[PDB]
Amino acid sequence: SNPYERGPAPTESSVTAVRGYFDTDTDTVSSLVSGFGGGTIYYPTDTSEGTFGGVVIAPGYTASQSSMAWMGHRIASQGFVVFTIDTITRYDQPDSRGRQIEAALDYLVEDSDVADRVDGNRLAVMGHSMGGGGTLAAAENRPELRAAIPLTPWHLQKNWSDVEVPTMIIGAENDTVASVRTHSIPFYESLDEDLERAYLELDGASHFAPNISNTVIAKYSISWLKRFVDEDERYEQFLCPPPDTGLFSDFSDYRDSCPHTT
Repeated sequence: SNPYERGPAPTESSVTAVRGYFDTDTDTVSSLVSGFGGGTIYYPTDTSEGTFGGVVIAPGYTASQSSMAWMGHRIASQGFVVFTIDTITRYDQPDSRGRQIEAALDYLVEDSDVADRVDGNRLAVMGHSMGGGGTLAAAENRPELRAAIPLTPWHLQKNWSDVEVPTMIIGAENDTVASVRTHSIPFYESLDEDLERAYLELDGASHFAPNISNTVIAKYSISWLKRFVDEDERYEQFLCPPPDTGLFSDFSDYRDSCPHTT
C-alpha cells in the first residue's frame, strides 16, 4: 500500500475546506538564515501517521510572506510541512528567487526544528509572479523535486523544456502584469510532451488572485501536491477527468495530461 498516504479518504468537502484533517502549528525562521530572507513553517502537530512532504512557497516582486500566508495552514492542515519564505530583498529577480527556494528547501530538510517531520525525499516548490518564475528555475535546477506549482508566473525566459518535475501552472485570465499570452501559456506549451502537467486559467481573474483565499487555487494545489508529493492516487479524483471550462466555470481554460500514473 502507499506508505505516504496521510489523512482520511478525500471528498469535495475535505479538499475545498479552509482547514483539513491535521491540527497545525508554526515555527518562525529568522532573516539570519543563509540563502533567503527567513519565513514561517506551517506543520501538522500529529506525527502518528509518519513524516510529511515539504513545500516552499515564494512571494512576488515587492512582496513578502504575508501575500502567501493564507496557503500556510490551509495546505499544511491537509498533511504538508509548508514554508512561506521571505526573499533577501523585495526586488529580487526570478533566477534569484529560484536560488532562494533551493536554499529554503535545504534549510527545511537539514536545519529547521521540524526537519524530523519532513521526508527530505518528497519536496515541492510553489511561488507567485516572479516567485512563480523562481519556482520554474528551482524545478529546472532540481529534477528530483516531486511537484512545482507556478502561480501567475513571471519570467523573461519562456523555454522550460528541460523541467522534469510535474508542473501545474495556474494563470489569471485578465492578468495584465504577467499576461498568460506572454508568460503562463508560453511556459506551459514549452513543457516536455512526456511530462505530467496542468494549465489552470482562472476565469476573469487578476494578477493578485493568488494573494486572496481562493478555493479553486487551494483545491487544485492540494490535489497536485497529494498526487505527486505523496503519490496519492486518491486525489487523481480531483484532477482527472479535467473540469469544464465554459463561461461561468472557475476556468477560462484547463489543459491536462490525464491520466497521471506516478
